[PDB]
Amino acid sequence: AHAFWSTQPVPQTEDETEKIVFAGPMDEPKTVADIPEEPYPIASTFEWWTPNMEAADDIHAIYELLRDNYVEDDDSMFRFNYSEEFLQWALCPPNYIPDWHVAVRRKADKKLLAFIAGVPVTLRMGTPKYMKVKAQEKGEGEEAAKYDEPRHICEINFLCVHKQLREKRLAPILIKEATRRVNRTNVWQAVYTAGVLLPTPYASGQYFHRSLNPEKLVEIRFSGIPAQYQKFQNPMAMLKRNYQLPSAPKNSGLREMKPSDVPQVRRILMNYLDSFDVGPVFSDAEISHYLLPRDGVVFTYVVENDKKVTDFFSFYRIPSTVIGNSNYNLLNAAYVHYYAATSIPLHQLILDLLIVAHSRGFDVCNMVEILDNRSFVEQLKFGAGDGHLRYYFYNWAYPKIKPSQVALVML
Ligand SMILES: CCCCCCCCCCCCCC(=O)SCCNC(=O)CCNC(=O)[C@H](O)C(C)(C)COP(=O)(O)OP(=O)(O)OC[C@H]1O[C@@H](n2cnc3c(N)ncnc32)[C@H](O)[C@@H]1OP(=O)(O)O
Ligand SMILES: Cc1nn(C)c(C)c1NS(=O)(=O)c1c(Cl)cc(-c2ccc(N3CCNCC3)nc2)cc1Cl
Repeated sequence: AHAFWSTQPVPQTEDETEKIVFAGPMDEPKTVADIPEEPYPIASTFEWWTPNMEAADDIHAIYELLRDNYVEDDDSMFRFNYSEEFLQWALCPPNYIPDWHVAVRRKADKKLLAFIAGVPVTLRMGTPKYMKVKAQEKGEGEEAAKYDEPRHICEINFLCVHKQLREKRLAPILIKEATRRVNRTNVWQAVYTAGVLLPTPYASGQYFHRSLNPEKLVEIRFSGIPAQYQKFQNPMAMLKRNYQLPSAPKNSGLREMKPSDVPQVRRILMNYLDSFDVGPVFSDAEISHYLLPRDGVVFTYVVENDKKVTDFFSFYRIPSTVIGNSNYNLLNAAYVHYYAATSIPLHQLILDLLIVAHSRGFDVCNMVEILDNRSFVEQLKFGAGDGHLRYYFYNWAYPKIKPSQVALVML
């Protein structure tokens, strides 16, 4: 039994989810007028805070909370170390609602103890294609197509309770209050990902890794030398040789994205994403924001030939604190962001991703098996990890789909 999630407009079981045929809301339809205007009650030693995201010092406080209390691997070897410039980038996209950033502070000292954030996103989340088929088959098309239009919803992320406050039922309260602030602005759906199993995922994809610096990865125990490498004189030599990469990209035509590129990238990106059942729709401003290069944060390259952007790829940076080594403070990880290829094979576009990432000193390239990410796994030498990233909707009945039907990257 889930004493909190049992009370919420989400499907409660797998056998419920594997049964839903059409997209649509779970809940009673409500109105902003229905929604309490007062923040949810919390204990008197605490207060609600709305951090200002254009203030270095609020940003810093959130940074400090996540640096010390955000996601850890299960072995307590690594913890995410999202930088401050990263957090402002992710929390302040175009038309962000400050009010959707929810913080709990100790009244006395104003020590930050909990956080959750929401950001707007325009998401295509109607009935998946295979299920539109079975609908036509059955004369049920109009019902299946009812919620096809892109919805302006909320993207939830960065939920985090201080280590000292764990298992005190605080996280439900943060979620109820975030829900409140979002329902207040006439939004009734949310989307979120988590490494854990909650009721109830609509897709689930394995994690994948590609060693850029195998010596460090073994030293910090991110990676092991596989038994098959012992049959060699010099295990680390063979490993290193095995993952080596060219020093410069292979595609002539390749450079960083510039502002003048935005409409072409938007265009090639949307054509690509539109073939997925679940995926975002981006304005010019959203493409500028989520893809223009920003130092230490997001790195984006286009293939231009004949003054035409035929292809682009993007990645972003999240260091993890190495918790249990002493020699290395940090794992320097590149995450495959969005991309599109029209003129060249995808494995060929992404090789140049590895090449750049490695040349800029990243230790590893990470990804989930969404988009067409599966298409380059073997030839670029990615390995599956032990994670599962799960994708969820709040207040939205949706069929179980394959992770390769998802085109939403969550930071
Ligand atoms: C319309 C808009 C709607 C807006 C809202 C949309 C929904 C958003 C939903 C959230 C999307 C966030 C996506 C991300 O950011 S995922 C990243 C999550 N963050 C971390 O893992 C950081 C390290 N961990 C922690 O800070 C805490 O352990 C957290 C905060 C995760 C739980 O704190 P704590 O350990 O002190 O526990 P509790 O006693 O306070 O609370 C216990 C209840 O919490 C349920 N629980 C445990 N983990 C998660 C989890 N990751 N998502 C949702 N629920 C979770 C759990 O099943 C139990 O419920 P029930 O089993 O009793 O029913
Ligand atoms: C190096 C390292 N550092 N950390 C902190 C870990 C867990 C690893 N090892 S890992 O590489 O193998 C790995 C990686 Cl990168 C990531 C995730 C993961 C979990 C949750 C999540 N959501 C993303 C959206 N917001 C909510 C959280 N995304 C990703 C799990 C694994 Cl297990």
